[PDB]
Amino acid sequence: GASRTERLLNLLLALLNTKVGLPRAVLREKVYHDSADNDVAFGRMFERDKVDLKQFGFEIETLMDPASARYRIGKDSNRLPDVSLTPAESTVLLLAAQLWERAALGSAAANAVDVDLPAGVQPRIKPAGQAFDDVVAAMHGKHPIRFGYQAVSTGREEVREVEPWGLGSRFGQWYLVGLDRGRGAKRVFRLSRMTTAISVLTTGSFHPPKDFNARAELDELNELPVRQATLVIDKDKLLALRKKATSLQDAPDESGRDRITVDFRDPEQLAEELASYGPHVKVTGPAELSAAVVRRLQAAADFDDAPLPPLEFPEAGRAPRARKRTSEDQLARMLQLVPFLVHHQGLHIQEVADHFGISRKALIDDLKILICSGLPEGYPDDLLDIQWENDHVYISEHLDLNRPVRFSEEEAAALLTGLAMLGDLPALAGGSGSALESVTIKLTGAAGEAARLAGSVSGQSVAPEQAQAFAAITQAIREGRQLRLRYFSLQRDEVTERDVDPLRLYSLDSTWYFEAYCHSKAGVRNFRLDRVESLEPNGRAVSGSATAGQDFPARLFTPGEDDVLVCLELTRQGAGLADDYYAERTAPLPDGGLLAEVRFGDAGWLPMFVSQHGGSVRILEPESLRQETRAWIDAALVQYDS
Ligand SMILES: [K+]
Repeated sequence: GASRTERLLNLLLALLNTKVGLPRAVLREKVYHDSADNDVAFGRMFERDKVDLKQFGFEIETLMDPASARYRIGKDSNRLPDVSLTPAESTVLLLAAQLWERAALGSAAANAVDVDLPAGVQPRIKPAGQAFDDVVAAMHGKHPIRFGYQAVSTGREEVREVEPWGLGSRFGQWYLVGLDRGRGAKRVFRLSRMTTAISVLTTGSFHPPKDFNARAELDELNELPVRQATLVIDKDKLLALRKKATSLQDAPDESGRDRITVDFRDPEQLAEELASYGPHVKVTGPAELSAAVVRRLQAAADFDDAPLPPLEFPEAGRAPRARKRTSEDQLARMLQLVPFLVHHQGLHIQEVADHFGISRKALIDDLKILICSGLPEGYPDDLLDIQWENDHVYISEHLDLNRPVRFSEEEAAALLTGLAMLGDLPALAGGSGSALESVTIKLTGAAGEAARLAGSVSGQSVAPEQAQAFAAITQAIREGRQLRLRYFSLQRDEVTERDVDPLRLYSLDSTWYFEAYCHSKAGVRNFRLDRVESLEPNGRAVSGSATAGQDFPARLFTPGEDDVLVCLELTRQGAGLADDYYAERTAPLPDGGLLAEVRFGDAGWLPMFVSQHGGSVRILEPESLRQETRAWIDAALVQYDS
């Protein structure tokens, strides 16, 4: 079972590595050491693995001139960058990319000693959670809606009166389709082109037409023209952006800056990304792109100019709680949504929520995390077609046209890390054949030998300075012992001291971590091995408080030791950000906005966050961080006032 998955992975890497080809005798020793039976039983299990690898899209070439044969995959290369993914595989891969991104952020903040996202992380461009909630709520309650819409001819801003039939994703971008009562015909609206939040007309009713096909309506959509942007950027900055550059040269007058061109289709999408970069970029052209960036920066300046609301939070007993930090149960359930989403009849929300024993709204939030969170960097934009009608979500299968995707070594390795965490989730009663398994094998071929470290949550070697702590944690877990932990602060000038119940030791991105129930925080935390100052048994048995309580976050989602606590004001349009960042507390504000207290992983990410969201966010406290963000925005704005 597990030995077959691992055996396939090892076989695939051995054949990929050899440029000359390996004979059967060498493969037996390298991969099939486990098989205690001789050539007879191994020979057929080898033949079965060859057949099985071919079904994952790997053709084993035989070079010979019996037992005289040599085998290899990929001919002279040791990677296969091109894979064909089914919709199920692509959706799993989407969750994996989200896990990688959280791992990458933790490592960048933790290993910092002037903000800059790490390699393989780009700003997250996603449809607004609130607008999504409002369309979904409108359809559920059979209410028509109204919203500001910037016209197809980029003409006047215009309020549209719509009966919503469906939401849909094509080319990574989300659309609303519905009956436009002003035109008396159906119309498609790009969410990015809405000027307002959606007002749900809860006094009204409508029925959608029985003969309405959301997939056929959205399939008729034609991709936007690929336009060219001209950008001046600071040297040695904005790595994800430079990955997209079609040309590069020194900037005409500004020292230490480059002039690049990048291709984009939707200018609202590019402007949100570029606003997140603040003063590190200036749009020189085109003007529609430039005006969108300034608007976001300016709307962010103006919100910080607005007077401060009172910092009054309710007792949080009479309020609806924000999204909780994602747990292993939720991750496992989201994997189990995939077969519904790709089945020919799709995912019927009420019926599937009942089946999992959760509310309708809880199930919708699972889906928003999974498929409405945008595409991380290194995840391709032309992989998933999504339709979301009233109570009905389905990822359309384009028959016998698996979309080929190319991954670099780095992108495949990053994704394998997210897949290996998904692969380490608790085993259920019911393995083989799943989409998780198949996309893991395919991405392994795209990473080559780098898959061996990246595709594992346990094999990484241990630096000598960490070996002592690695052995003490290992033994404490095995013997059920509590540990007294002295943990370095980020700067390593101080230590916190605390009793912990060690639970799991695991590696990610060449880093060792241990999950432990911390008796000082009274919750599960995930610590970096290379930040342990010392660990000693304290003579007590593990308390077992981890299994007590309610659920706890999965390992990439626990609050970090280095988090900085920030109080935000959100507009109604941006109210969904309080869920994205698992707000500790919220307070509703008169016009549908809210106060939100959130933990950010690093104070350096905050100005990018605020400028990215272009007026839907402001920092209230602490004052130091608020002004430091206003300076980022002001420095960004002063590039254009000339
Ligand atoms: K090869």
